[PDB]
Amino acid sequence: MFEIKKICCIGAGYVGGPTCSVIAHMCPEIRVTVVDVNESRINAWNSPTLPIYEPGLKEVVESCRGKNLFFSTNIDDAIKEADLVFISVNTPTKTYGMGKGRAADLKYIEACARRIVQNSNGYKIVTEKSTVPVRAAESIRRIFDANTKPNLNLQVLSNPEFLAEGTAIKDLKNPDRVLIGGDETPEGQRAVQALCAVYEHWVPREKILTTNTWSSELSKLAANAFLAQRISSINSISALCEATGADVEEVATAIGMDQRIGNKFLKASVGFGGSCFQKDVLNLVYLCEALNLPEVARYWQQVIDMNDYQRRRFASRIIDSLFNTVTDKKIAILGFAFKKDTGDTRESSSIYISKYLMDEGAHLHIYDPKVPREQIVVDLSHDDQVSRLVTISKDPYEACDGAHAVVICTEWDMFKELDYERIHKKMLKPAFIFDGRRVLDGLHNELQTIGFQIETIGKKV
Amino acid sequence: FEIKKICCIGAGYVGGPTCSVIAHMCPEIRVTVVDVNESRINAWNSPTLPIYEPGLKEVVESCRGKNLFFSTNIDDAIKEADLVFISVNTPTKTYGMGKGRAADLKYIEACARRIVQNSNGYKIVTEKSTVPVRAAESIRRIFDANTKPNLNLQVLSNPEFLAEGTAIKDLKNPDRVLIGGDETPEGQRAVQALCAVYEHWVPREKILTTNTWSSELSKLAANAFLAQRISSINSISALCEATGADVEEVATAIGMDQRIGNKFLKASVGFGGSCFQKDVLNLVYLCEALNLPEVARYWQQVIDMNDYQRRRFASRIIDSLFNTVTDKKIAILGFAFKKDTGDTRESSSIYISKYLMDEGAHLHIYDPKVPREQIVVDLSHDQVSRLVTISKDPYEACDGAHAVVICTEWDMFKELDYERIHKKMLKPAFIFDGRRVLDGLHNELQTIGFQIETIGKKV
Amino acid sequence: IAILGFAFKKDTGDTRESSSIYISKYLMDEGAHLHIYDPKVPREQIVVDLSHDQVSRLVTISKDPYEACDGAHAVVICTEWDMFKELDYERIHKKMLKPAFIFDGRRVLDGLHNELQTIGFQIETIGKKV
Ligand SMILES: [Cl-]
Ligand SMILES: [Cl-]
Ligand SMILES: [Cl-]
Repeated sequence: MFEIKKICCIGAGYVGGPTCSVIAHMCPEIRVTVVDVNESRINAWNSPTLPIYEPGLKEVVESCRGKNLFFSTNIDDAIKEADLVFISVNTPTKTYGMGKGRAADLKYIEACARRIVQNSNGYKIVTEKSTVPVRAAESIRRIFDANTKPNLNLQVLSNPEFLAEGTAIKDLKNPDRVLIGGDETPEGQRAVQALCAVYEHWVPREKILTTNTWSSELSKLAANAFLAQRISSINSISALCEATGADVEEVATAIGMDQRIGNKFLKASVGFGGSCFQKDVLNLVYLCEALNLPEVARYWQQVIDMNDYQRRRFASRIIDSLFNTVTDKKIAILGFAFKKDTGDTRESSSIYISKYLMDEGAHLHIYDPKVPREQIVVDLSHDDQVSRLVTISKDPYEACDGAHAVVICTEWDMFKELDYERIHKKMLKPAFIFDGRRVLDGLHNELQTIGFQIETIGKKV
Repeated sequence: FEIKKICCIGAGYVGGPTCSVIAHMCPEIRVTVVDVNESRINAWNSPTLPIYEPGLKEVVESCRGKNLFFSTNIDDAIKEADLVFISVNTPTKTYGMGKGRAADLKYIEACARRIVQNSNGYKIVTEKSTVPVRAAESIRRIFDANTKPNLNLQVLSNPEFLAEGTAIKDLKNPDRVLIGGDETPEGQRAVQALCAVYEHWVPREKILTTNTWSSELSKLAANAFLAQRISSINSISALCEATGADVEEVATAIGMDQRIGNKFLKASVGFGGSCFQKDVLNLVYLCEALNLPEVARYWQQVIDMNDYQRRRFASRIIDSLFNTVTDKKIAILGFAFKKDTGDTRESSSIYISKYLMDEGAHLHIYDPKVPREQIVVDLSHDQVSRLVTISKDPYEACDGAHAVVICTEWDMFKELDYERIHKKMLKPAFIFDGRRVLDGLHNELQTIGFQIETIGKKV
Repeated sequence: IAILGFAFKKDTGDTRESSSIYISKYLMDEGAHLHIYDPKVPREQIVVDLSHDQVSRLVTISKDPYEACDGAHAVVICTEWDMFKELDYERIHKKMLKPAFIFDGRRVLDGLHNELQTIGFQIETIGKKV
């Protein structure tokens, strides 16, 4: 029945922006308007240089920007005209109050819901695109009901993202699945098929999944938690490997060849990072506590504790190997991003490893090929201590000059290609390499005969 | 170096089927399966085999007499062998340090001492059974301590991965073959020797070589990762019942993520079997012994969540029946730990029943495949006599019952005449679906008059 | 398993709160076949100190030390008897199962370690790294 002709997206983040640009690119007949209260982002989207970098995004936008793709600060008007309204604002973790540091703050979502109902009349479909806590759509439905008007029929849907930061465009153009949640009612089912129809322009019907609203909200959280659990599980095994003589990469491979388990996300590390994994797992844990499910809450909490353990354990090995004193010792930190090929440092294991070593009074020389200098200084403050202990190196070799140890915290490919023959000559002895990402796997016998003592995650010393 | 004669110690469901298959794909190799129990051997030489596996009878009959032999003459079979499979089961300790969690290596130790006594020259000794880590070190130590001139015993790890029920198919086309050996010149030779045997019918891409400790550890972790998947989706199921979400919907959405996959994501009253809990508990103990308490309590969560899932399910029944079940008739449908088997080992039905028995319920149990006497055994320590009745058919069990409890996903339960059952059930009549087998039938059952509750669905 | 010495200290028949009792009892909880020898302690006293059935299956009482080490996996010394130091350990080793262990709980074989090792024993004792 109802066809969606005009689409409004509230929020030009790395979620709402690319998703709608892709929609506009594969649905030339639909007018998609991306809006945001931040005047900074909108003008950037209208620039030859976009505010976020994704491969193939630059092409997608420019193909449509002006025809059926628009970026504006005019939020009110884009809502009035829209058949479908995407809510795509971030839900930051609460920094105070009931649920501090775990629970999601719904303030931006609540504001958007109140902003929508005020600026809209008639029939409109309201779909939450951002990662939200469960029963959030109940909150949106309740605001609409409390603020009803004659001839106002607002439908609330859930359609969460599943795009990996780095392969956004590919993930959107060829998704594993599209998830849509809606009320188990006639009105809701029509609204679902309206959105369902939009994605059918370029997504096969086999790969479009429809659930109720709560199943959809919960699926996004659980999916990220399952992923995080996989990493923490192989990481726990890594510690058991160091104690037995077993090897975690060998074990991971053997496990991953079981089709029922698969071989993705089984690479042990110093610990997972990113703006989603810990945040969503912690949000899940809080949710369970609030719903009197303490057994479930502490089940998933183990994913976080294990990741904290992995990091602390790694730092302690360094300190122990350096005779439990690191005071005034030069230490090279190679790699600061939470994963390779990005400048994002959010929840990076590099931050914590560094901070542990700073609490020992180490002289850290940090190098990262992509991460901006000012970001590192910010991520290590609350100040004075950063001034005393942290030096930021322009090149890897400048950082390993007179160092006691080389610590690799990000799996950058370039670190593998270093002249370790050169590095060793100007390191203090005994010289240590701690590989927290298994990037120097296969080079061990080389490095040892050069004179390095080399230790890594999931391999007995 | 080529392997010509193979001796396997232990004719269990591990060594038996594995060696019969090897003989079928390696006509040049003389495979001799031995066991100290004369009972087992004659069964293997009989038209009726001691264990049932699809296509096993065929594979065996192809080789039995030509290059496949079952004998009680262990000493001679060891003497002749280039490769010796140790394939005896390693039972959980029932007392002492590590009771109820740690593996007992007594049968493995006996085999190791028996080998070295009856062997000379070069031999490869391979552990086939699920063993605790560093077990091969124990075997190596017996060999080293009991050495002879010109004795070169090589120790390998080659664990099984066959699901009891489709063994032969799993063997003919395995996901991977795992071989662990010492990282030494002599050790690598023994590995490539065994590697060569499997190359007769297994592509080299699906043969993985690791050191001995990685191999032992991989078998435990693999089962644990699997068990964790079930416990994770089960934990989600409890969160679904509290939110209005539905666990079958969520499982589907998760499973479509290629990085996660959609296998082992079906919520249940709890997993069972002779491998999952045993291996996870063995893993946890290992971590404790090695001063890894963080890892130990991480994996323990898989067991606690499974225990929680069962207890949670039982409590819902009791609450729904007004927290009194004394002298109430309750039908228990399905006793096996999974559908299409008579195996009751660690079956969730056992615990659910036991919880309900501790409430003084009158349980009428039905299972289409599971033998009557097995149920009586699995429910003892007197209590069984007073409370447990075993029904020949489902309707005999639901005649005058307050509730119908489904604990095994048997396909036949989906097709029952619930109209008939309801008329002779006491009211209010309850159905507790612990396996999601009645998914899609809910609106039907409700209009009949049933209150129906299931795993991972708000009431 | 051979248990050498049952008294709480050497040169007495007193077994009251003897460490031999607990060591033996721990090993009994593992289902071991204990062969216990003590030159002075009366037979009936050992049986009493190891009761509350369990004793019958697992406890054998040797008249001489060598009856206890004949086919044993390990020798455990729980009392600092002077005589244990003077044993023919070359003989003991020949009829022990391998690997053969000596656990010295009283440091009585201090100075004999290199001898016992070259004979073929694995020897462990209180307060010395293995
Ligand atoms: Cl400081
Ligand atoms: Cl024999
Ligand atoms: Cl006992």
